[PDB]
Formats: sequence, C-alpha cells, structure tokens
Amino acid sequence: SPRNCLRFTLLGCGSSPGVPRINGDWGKCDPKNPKNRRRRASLLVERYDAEGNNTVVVIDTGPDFRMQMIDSGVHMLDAAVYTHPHADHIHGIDDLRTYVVDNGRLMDVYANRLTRNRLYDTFGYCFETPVGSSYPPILSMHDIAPETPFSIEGAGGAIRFEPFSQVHGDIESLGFRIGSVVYCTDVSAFPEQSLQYIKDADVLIIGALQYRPHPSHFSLGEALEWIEKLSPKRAILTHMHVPLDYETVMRETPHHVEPGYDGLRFEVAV
Amino acid sequence: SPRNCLRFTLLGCGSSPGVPRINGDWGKCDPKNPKNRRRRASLLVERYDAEGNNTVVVIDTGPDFRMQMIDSGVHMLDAAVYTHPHADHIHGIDDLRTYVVDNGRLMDVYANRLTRNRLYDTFGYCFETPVGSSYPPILSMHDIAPETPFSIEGAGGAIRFEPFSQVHGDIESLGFRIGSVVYCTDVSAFPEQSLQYIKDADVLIIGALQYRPHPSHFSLGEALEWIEKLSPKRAILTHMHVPLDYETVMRETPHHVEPGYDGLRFEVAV
Ligand SMILES: Nc1ncnc2c1ncn2[C@@H]1O[C@H](COP(=O)(O)O)[C@@H](O)[C@H]1O
Ligand SMILES: Nc1ncnc2c1ncn2[C@@H]1O[C@H](COP(=O)(O)O)[C@@H](O)[C@H]1O
Ligand SMILES: [K+]
Ligand SMILES: [K+]
Ligand SMILES: [Mn+2]
Ligand SMILES: [Mn+2]
Ligand SMILES: [Mn+2]
Ligand SMILES: [Mn+2]
Repeated sequence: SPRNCLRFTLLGCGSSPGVPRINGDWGKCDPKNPKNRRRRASLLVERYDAEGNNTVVVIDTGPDFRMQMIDSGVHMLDAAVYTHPHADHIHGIDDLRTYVVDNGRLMDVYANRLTRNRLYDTFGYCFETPVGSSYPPILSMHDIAPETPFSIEGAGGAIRFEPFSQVHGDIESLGFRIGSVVYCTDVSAFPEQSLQYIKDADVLIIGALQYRPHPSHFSLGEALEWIEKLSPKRAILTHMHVPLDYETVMRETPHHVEPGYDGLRFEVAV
Repeated sequence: SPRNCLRFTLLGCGSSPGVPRINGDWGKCDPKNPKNRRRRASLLVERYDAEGNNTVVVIDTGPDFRMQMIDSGVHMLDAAVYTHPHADHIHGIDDLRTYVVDNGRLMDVYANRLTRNRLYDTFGYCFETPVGSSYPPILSMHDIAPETPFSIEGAGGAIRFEPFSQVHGDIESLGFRIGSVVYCTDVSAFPEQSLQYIKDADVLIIGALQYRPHPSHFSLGEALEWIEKLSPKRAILTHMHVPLDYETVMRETPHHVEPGYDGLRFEVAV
C-alpha cells in the first residue's frame, strides 16, 4: 500500500460534455479503447505517511464526482478545492454530503471569490438552510487566491497548494502546484506572474482541448508550445475533447508527453 | 426494433446518494449483484410509430443523466420533464446542451412553478446569458401543474402526460401517468385528488426508500400498502436506498411487485 508519498489520481480527463458526448458521439476517438471514455476533469490528491494514513483532497466536484471517488477506491475525503465555477467542475457538489456525515464535521471547501460567490448563488442550500427546509448545511468555505499558498491538514499530514492565476476565455481559473506536480485545466493563457509556479515541474498536467483553436482552452499545439517552454520532466494532457484520440495523440506528442486517461495514477516523493 | 408502442427505461432507481454511496457503502445490498448498483432516479419515456420513428422524453436530469442516456442507446431527446427541484433530479441539467446543438432548437423543459423558480435560481445561465458571458441559453421553459394534462410532440407522435400532486415531506413533487404506466418517485403521501391518476395502472413505478420510516418517502411497507389499495397489474419499486437489497426485496414482496434495477425496460401498447 502507499507510504511516505503523495499520490495523484486523474479522476477525469475529458471536456465539458465528456467522451463520448451524451448523444453517443465519440468524435475521432476509437470507441474500442477504454482510455477514450472520459469523465469530467478532476484530480485526486493524497498524502500518505509512514503507516499509510492519508490526507485526501479533491480538485473539482463535477457531475462524475461520485463514480470517480467510488472507482478510486478511496473512501474518505478531507477537503474539496475548486478551479472555477463551470458546470463540469461543480455540479456534483451535493455528493459531498456523505463525507460530512462520516467526518462529523462540515466539508471544508476552498475557492476564490468568483467561484465562491457563484456556488453561493446556485448551491446556497449547501451553505445555509433556506426558508421552508430542514436540511442542515454541509460545507465550510475557505478563501483562496492566486500567489497565496494554503495547506490542508489530515491524517497523512498537511498538503500544501500553491494557487495561481490562469486566463480561461472570458473568466479566470486557478491552477495549483502541489510539490513538483502542477495542475492546469481550463486555461487559454498563462499570465506572466504565474510562470514561476508552472516551470520545472516533475509532472505538468495541462489542458489540451482539441486540434483547432478555441477561445477558452489551449489547442494541442499550444499546449505543446507551453510544455517546450516550461520543461516539465513529464507532461500529461487533460480536458481532452472528442477530436483527440488516445493512441493518435500519444504518437503526435514527444516521449515525455502523454494524453491522460481516467484512473491514471502515480506516486511521488513528499 | 420497437414499433407501435411506448417504451419505458428505468434509467435510475436509487436514492439521492446512489448505491453504493460515494464512500463505498453498500448498506445491506449484495455488492456482487449488479442490480444493486443504482444511479439517481430517472425514467426514459419513448413512443415508437409503425416505422420505428421515436419521440423521446426524460423524467428528471440528475447527476447520472449523461451515463444514463449513453447506456440507454437512445441518442436523441425531445424534452425533459421534472418532478421537483432536489439535487438528485436536476444537477445533470447542463448535459442537455448537446441535444440543443443536434436539434437546432432550445431544449423544451417542463416544470411546475416551484421547480421552475428553483432552476432559474441555480441554473440561470441555461435560460439567460448572464453579465460577462457569451454562452447562449439552452432551455425553453413550459409550465405544468397537477391535474392539467400536457402533450409532447415528436417524430413518433405525441406523448400525453397526466401530472398530479404528491406530498414529499416539506415540499410537493409531481407524479405522472403516461397511458397506463404511472411514475411516482419522491412521495411520502398521496392527496385524495391524485388517486384517480394512480389507481388501476398496468405498471405502477413507485418509490420505496427503505424499511424504516422516513419523513420524505414511503417505506417499503407503506409502498406495499398503497400497491394493495391501487391494484396495479405490476408494480416496480424505485428510489431505493442502501438498506434495500434486490434479491431480498424480491422475496419480501408479492409476485406482481418487484424492486427495479437500472436499465429495466418494457414496452406497452399505445
Ligand atoms: N454561467 C455559467 N455557470 C456555470 N456553468 C456554465 C456557465 N456558462 C456555461 N457553463 C457551462 O460550463 C462549461 C464550460 O466548459 P469548458 O469548455 O470546459 O470551460 C459547460 O458545461 C457550459 O455549459
Ligand atoms: N434546497 C435544496 N435544493 C436542491 N437540492 C436539495 C436542497 N436541499 C437538499 N437537497 C438535496 O436533495 C436531495 C434530497 O433527496 P431525497 O431524499 O431523494 O428527497 C439530496 O441530494 C439533498 O442533498
Ligand atoms: K508521446
Ligand atoms: K416479488
Ligand atoms: Mn471545463
Ligand atoms: Mn471551464
Ligand atoms: Mn430524490
Ligand atoms: Mn426529493
């Protein structure tokens, strides 16, 4: 079992409608390769101590969150951290409820002001009981902001996140460095001040939506341009839409670069 | 292939956290029986004509909606109809977007005032582009109300729904009769005026949450009491929580009564 490490699980590596889309559209993906079946983008972050006790933090709770956690085999959760308030990253939020019961404590969630204010609007009942309801709240909100590190405590010891700003079309999203692993989904440009957090990563997990330009995400070409500049030891592509077939993208990319797949899992030193 | 019929698919038959819960809790369900793996409650309703053209209507779009539709093998959708605005019935709403593109038309959705006003609050961007966004709306709203039949048109011909009031703890939910098939989820009591819609069904699909009383749902015993009173030819239990194991409930219930399972599918005459 895992010991003395951080462990990362790519819970989902698809674009907002998943692969295939709800209408059975696989695009250019080989439907016979299980790696092309893609849930919505999310990352599990764990820290294990010397006895195998873990601290568990999820990045984003999209609609696939429940199945992602079940399939991960990890049955406890200390916190959720949010990138930005788009459907595919937040609409599985209600499923945090079970852990609140298990932990005997509100679920700590971490979000910037933009994300937090949208969650309040759309999932107010998770924070405050509305008129005419008996459901207690389930979440405890913590602010995060680019360039301000924060740490989440748990049974495995603390996990320190370094958030930073990303341009995501018409809005801002957050990326995070955790040790020498960096997670950059839903990003169309990196601001100059964010570069320090993204360069020289052991593992850079970076969104590449499709081949053609898109206003809100890097194309594969743009992602690769960034990877050449930032010199990660290994890169893993995420938030991949239906034009991007696993085997195909594997061939089209340098040896140290690969398309992700759901369930992709690795350990690193702490 | 189906012809000259209505076809019903039980897309999901679980309680709000699914079976197992997100933490891997199966309760008393046999984890080795695939029928005990339960997605959130939803019903697919189709009408096929003599050439196999279909009209397709979903009841509720919970978080499992995308996988439910993919697994159903049905790749088009004419409308969504809503029972009530609880997470497990609405939080997969964004995934209607693909069909809007396919159909070239906003997705017609049907909801009562209570449900509609909550959807507006929490998923406003689906109806109206907010400040600072370029995303067009995706939904077109239609009112429904107990005791007022409504029909949805499509390639297979019209599907006529007869909505009626249900008590669901502290709120009201809707049930629906479609021909001689009746769908009653999230119900703790039936008002006297609703009884005409529920009696003498060919197939009564009725929520039974667990063995012990619950303020918002019928227990198994209460569901069975109702079934004895309403004399459906066949009953199928839905919205079943982790205390209710498939094989076990199968034995505990009369011959004409069965626990549902995800993917349960039948055709009836029009
Ligand atoms: N105002 C909004 N709030 C939440 N989700 C949105 C909003 N506008 C669009 N979306 C959804 O957010 C996702 C955008 O996907 P992405 O291409 O991954 O940035 C899609 O699921 C959209 O339908
Ligand atoms: N105000 C609310 N709006 C939407 N969903 C809610 C609200 N309050 C509770 N819920 C969720 O609705 C579901 C209630 O489940 P049920 O037992 O099937 O009626 C659970 O997912 C709750 O977390
Ligand atoms: K490669
Ligand atoms: K039986
Ligand atoms: Mn996204
Ligand atoms: Mn996004
Ligand atoms: Mn429910
Ligand atoms: Mn409910």
